[PDB]
Formats: sequence, C-alpha cells, structure tokens
Amino acid sequence: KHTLPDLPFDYADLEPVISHEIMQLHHQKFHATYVNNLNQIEEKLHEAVSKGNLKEAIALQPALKFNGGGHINHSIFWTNLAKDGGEPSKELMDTIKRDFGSLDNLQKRLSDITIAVQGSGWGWLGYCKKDKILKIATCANQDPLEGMVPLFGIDVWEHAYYLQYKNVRPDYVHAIWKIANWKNISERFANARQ
Amino acid sequence: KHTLPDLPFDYADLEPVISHEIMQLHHQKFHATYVNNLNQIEEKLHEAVSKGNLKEAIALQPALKFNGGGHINHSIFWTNLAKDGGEPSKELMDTIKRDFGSLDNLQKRLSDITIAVQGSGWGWLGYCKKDKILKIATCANQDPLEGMVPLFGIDVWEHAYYLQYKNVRPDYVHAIWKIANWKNISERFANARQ
Amino acid sequence: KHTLPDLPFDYADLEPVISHEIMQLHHQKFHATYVNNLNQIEEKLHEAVSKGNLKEAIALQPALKFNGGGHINHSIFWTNLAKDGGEPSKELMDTIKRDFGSLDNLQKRLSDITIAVQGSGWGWLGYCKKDKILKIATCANQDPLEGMVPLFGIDVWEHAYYLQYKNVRPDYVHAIWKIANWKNISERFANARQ
Amino acid sequence: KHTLPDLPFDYADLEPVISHEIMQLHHQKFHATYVNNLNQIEEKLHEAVSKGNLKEAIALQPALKFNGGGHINHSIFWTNLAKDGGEPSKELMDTIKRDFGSLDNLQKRLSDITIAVQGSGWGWLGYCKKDKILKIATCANQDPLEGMVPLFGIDVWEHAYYLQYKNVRPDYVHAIWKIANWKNISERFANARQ
Ligand SMILES: [Mn+2]
Ligand SMILES: [Mn+2]
Ligand SMILES: [Mn+2]
Ligand SMILES: [Mn+2]
Repeated sequence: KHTLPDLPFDYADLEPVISHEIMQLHHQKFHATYVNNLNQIEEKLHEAVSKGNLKEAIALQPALKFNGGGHINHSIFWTNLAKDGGEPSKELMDTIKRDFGSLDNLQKRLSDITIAVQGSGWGWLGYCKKDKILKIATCANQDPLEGMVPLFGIDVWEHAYYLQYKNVRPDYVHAIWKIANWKNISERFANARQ
Repeated sequence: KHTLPDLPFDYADLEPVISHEIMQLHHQKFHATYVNNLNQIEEKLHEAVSKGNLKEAIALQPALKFNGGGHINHSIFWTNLAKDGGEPSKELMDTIKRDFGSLDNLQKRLSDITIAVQGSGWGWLGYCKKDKILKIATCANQDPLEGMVPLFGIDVWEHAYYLQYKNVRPDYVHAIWKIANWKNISERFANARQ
Repeated sequence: KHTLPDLPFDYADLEPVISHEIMQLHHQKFHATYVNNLNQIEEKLHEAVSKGNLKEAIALQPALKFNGGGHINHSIFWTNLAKDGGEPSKELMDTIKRDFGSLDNLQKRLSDITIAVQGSGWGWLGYCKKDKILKIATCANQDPLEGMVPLFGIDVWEHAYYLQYKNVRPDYVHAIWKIANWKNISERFANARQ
Repeated sequence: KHTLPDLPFDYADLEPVISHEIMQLHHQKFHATYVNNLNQIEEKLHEAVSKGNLKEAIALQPALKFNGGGHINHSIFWTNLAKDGGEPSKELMDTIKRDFGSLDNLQKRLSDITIAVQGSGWGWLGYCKKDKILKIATCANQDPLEGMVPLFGIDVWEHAYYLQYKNVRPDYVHAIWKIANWKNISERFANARQ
C-alpha cells in the first residue's frame, strides 16, 4: 500500500557530500524496511481499531510512529536533497531574513540544534501556519515533525553519515547545506502559506 | 462502541476508606469522560487509518493512549474494590510468598512505589506470563499496564483521594488494602496462568 | 538552604476564585514539602558530586527536577496572583498584540493548552530572549519552564483546584485570569528584556 | 578527573567480530569525548549545586546523564569483551539456567530486546540484588542501567557496528556473544551477590 519512492537522483549524485554507499543503504535498506514494517503495522492497527481491541491498538502505537515516521521523514528528505538545488525563492529568503536575520544565522542555529541531538533523530526547518513564522526544531528517533509544516530536514541518525564522516557529525550537518534542494524547500514553503 | 460499566457497588459502599463524593465524581465524571472521548478518538483514528493518513493517525496516538488507558484502568479498578474482598486464593497466596516472601512484603513494596509516583499515575500488581512470576510496577498518567497481566491497581491521581485525604496520599494507599477485592484479583491471576 | 517564601497575601484573599482551603494546603503542605525534600536531595547530590559518584549523581536527577521544579514553580505562582492585579504595562500589552494579536487571543490560546495537559502540570506565558518574542508552553509534573523566561504560570495539578472546582478544570483556568497579577507579570517581562 | 581507561586488548583483537576501525573510533573518539565533556559538566554542576543555583543545576541534568552515562557504559563494555573470554562460571551458569532456562534462551531473549531498540541505546544483562534474580533490560541513548547491577552490555548505537555490519544490527548482536568476556561477567556476578 505505502510504497518506497524512487529517489529523484542517482545514488552517487550527491558526492562528495554524501557517498553512494550511504545513499544506497539509506534508501534500499532503511527506508524500504520502514515501508515494509509500516504496511504490516497499519494492517494490524486497522483491524484492532475496527474491532475496538483497545489494548492491542495502544500497543501498536510505538511501532506505527517509528516506521510511519520513518516513511514520512525519509520521503521528505530525498526531495530535500539535490546535486544542484539552486537558491531560496525571493519570498522564502525574505521570510528567513524576517524570522532569523539572515540565511547564515538560520544555518548556524539549525545546524547547532541538529548537532546537539542526543542519540538518533532529525533537525527541521518548518513553517508554523498559526503564528505565520518559520521555526526550527528537532525530533527524536523517527518521530515526525508535528505542529508545523516541514520544509527542510537533516537526518542525524548515525547511518546517515557514519561511513563517510565517522564520528564527525558537525562536518556532515554543515556540509549538507551544499546539497539543500532550495527549489523543493521553496515549493514546500509556498504550499504551507496557502 | 465503548461503554461506561456500572459500578459493582453503590457510591458510599467503600466508606470510610473512599468517600461517596470521590466515587461519584470518579465514575460519573472521569471515567464517563474517558469513555466519551475514547469513542470520538477511536472514530477519528479509524478514519485516518482508512484514508492511509499517516501523520493524522500518528498524531492521535497520545489521545487514544490517554482516554483508552483511562477506560482500561478505571474498568479494572472498580472490579478490584470491595467492602467484602475476602483473602487471596490458595494459589495466589502461594505465589505471593514465592515471589515476594510474604503478603506483608508485597503490600509494603507496592505501597512504596505507588506513593512515590511523581505527578498522576497508577501502581500495579501484575503477572508476567513469560517469566511466570508476579511483578509490581507503576504507570504514568493513564498509560495502561503493558508487558504483564494487571491483577490489582491503585489510582494515585489526586482526584482519587484529595477530597478525603487531602495531601496525605500515603494514608490513602495504605488504607486501600482494606478494600482490595481479593476474589477478583484471584480470578484475574487464575486467568493469567491459563 | 532553600526556604518556603511567605505568601504575599492571606489564605482567603483570592476568594471566590481560589478557596482558602486550597491555598493553605497548597503552600503549607505542597510547597513546604517540595522545599524540605529539595534541601535533602541537594545535600545528597552535593555529596555524590563531591565524591565523583557518577551513578549516584545521575540517579538523583529526577528528584532534584521534581522538588527543585516544585519550588521554582510555586514560588513564581504566588507572585503571579493578586486580588488587585491591575493590567499589563504599556510595553507588555504592545508585545502581546504584536505576538498574539490581542490579549483575548493570548488568554484563549494559553487557557486551551493548559486545560489540555494530560495528568499533572503547568501552563506558561514566557519570553524567549533569543527570538525576542512571547511564547506559550506547558510543562509536565513539576518540570520548570526552560528555554524562555517565565512570566505567568497556571498550575493544573488537581490539588490546585479539586476541592472547589472538582473535575471542572476549565472553569478554574478561565477564572484564574481574574487574579493574574499583571504588576508582577509586567515586572518579569521588563526584567526579561534587559 | 574522570579518565579514559585503556582498553584491556589491542584495537584489532576482536576481529573479525568487531573491526579495528570501529574499536579505535569508539574508544578514541566517542568514549574520550564523553569523558572530556563529563569533566566539564561535572565541574559546572558542582558549582551550581554548592551555590543553590537551582535552575542551572536542573539544566545540566541531561548533559550529565548523557556524558556520564556514556562514560559508565563504555567503561563496562570494554571489560565485557575479549578475544578469548572463556565460559560462564558454574555459579553464573546455574543462575542463568534458573532464571532463563538455558544460556541459549538468555542469548535469544537479550538479543531480541537489544535488536528491537528504537534509535540509539544499549541492551543489558544485570543482577537485581532485591529480588535476587538475573534480569534483562534496555536503556535509551546513554542512560545508565539502574535498578540492577550491570553484568554484560551490548551497545547498539549505530557507531558500534555500522562500518562493518552496515544496517544489519541483528548479525552484530548475535555475533557479539562470540567475544563476550565471561571471565569478567562472572566476576561482576560474584561481586553483585555479596
Ligand atoms: Mn535515516
Ligand atoms: Mn482515576
Ligand atoms: Mn501545585
Ligand atoms: Mn557506543
């Protein structure tokens, strides 16, 4: 039902920022496994909720969140990366300046909170429709970003960088900005503002 | 659809251990509200799952756990209380001695962890089917007991005691043993060993 | 050593919004107990740290957070309540309009998140020094507000309202605005902007 | 103050189960960094607790637990691994049989819960002094094992296996039993029983 999306580029297209092997494992092993497990979990949850099997439905929650979140997060991440992703739209850049001062400031602040994640997780730039502002946040494990529309995510599970950067998470978080797909991020921003 | 179970006794039947005013509010307001909200949340979850709306389904998890757990926990709780509880079955008493040394020891150890809950929650005596042993545990808020079969629960949300005992939670926890429905607890134990 | 602050009013001075019986128990039993336990935990933590007993120091963390937070939160809370609160300072009102549109909007939004706390906890209006904006948040149990400067807090532990309002938490949260000490909240805001 | 312990073997001595590069980074980068950060955090905490700077002391908790736990966990882990670690002591084997049925059953059960960790963490065999039984548990991130004496730990942060096993955590968890230092584990068991 839920399916593994093809990448919008080939496995080596993000070198030298992220290696072919990192991408191939990340897509073919991690994302594929989140999808396969999600489909199994979702079927079980459908059954449990329909039947009012309440203990079971509650028991399935951590697995739905983890595999479902895995699918949500990685699907967004692939669209967020490009060999040549361009620059923010004028509208996005103007809003970055409003809410963070400059793109430089945003990159520093998001990189810092992302680097600081204890264990596995994600950093996010998002847009909050209620307060009409850009925000930055982190999520543990595969918890999906909630409370704001996701625009740009940075995966800091060790599987996202270890083969190439080894322990040096900061160099990966800083380098990923080189392959940020600003065309996609800008499109997500435009959609979030409607 | 889920329904509010009738109490197996009248609202004043557990005095002087738990007051009629505590019991009326506990069942007619709290449990009723958990049931009403549970039915609505379960409908929204079924809709999200049916649509394959993964973010929405994941977002409803805390509400299902809280109200579903509220329903599970209070349903067990009413069956666990009696003016004329009796004493543990021979097999439950034998197992209490095997796993805790004595009933006195069990009561002290469960009372202590229950009194120590920070904020709202529950203390439980349960039976672990895998290791075939009795265990004690606490749960936060309305999280249902998982990983073992619930036998006897003690609600330490302030609404369970504040009108009568005020801040003196230990007096309530120590006193609740006088109305532990050992007939029901023994039945739950027998079922857990099947 | 930490000390229980005197209330800046008598126990019945906030009637009919909060009862004298609620106030007496809240300050003389709860806050006093958080202070007494805090002093003992802080002594044990200092001993563990002095000895370099890392496991022991880490093990005391939840108790320090709970009782230390209890002390921090209630200390702020008493200063945040007044029979004659006044109104927001001109600069705080201007900032409320800037960040929430109106005081009415702020009150609704904070009341809503506060009423929604699952279990025990607090709702807060705070000021974020980094982004130089007002924010609203909730905290579980006695966790102190972090990441922003606390301006106004609403305690939704059941002990804060149950004797008077019973299960009807929304009536208490809506009513507390009538005794919000805007003189103190405005002073806290001015200090936060220094 | 706290210091990085030398390994009790050379970096390549656990091949082909764990590679030289994995060990070298794990010790020289991860453990060293936990130690360096711990020392800085512990100094700050000492100051904050002495002075009753309560907000600060509470703020430092997640960092003490993470880096302090990192030091605790890795220090135990190195002693738990050996090229030729021998077999359990007669006393440990007898207790394994009592509490788990067989060593085979223990290995399956601990491997399963360890494999199932969502995100980063550790699996543990420990000994509970109160109930006088072996138990198995998992811990998130670098949280140290609490409530029982640690005997054998299995690190399933991705940095512990990714360079060699890539995504295949189960093969690493299963293979690590080949290099379990049963001499050390047995000594820890003997000490825990006193
Ligand atoms: Mn990933
Ligand atoms: Mn209750
Ligand atoms: Mn309170
Ligand atoms: Mn490690």
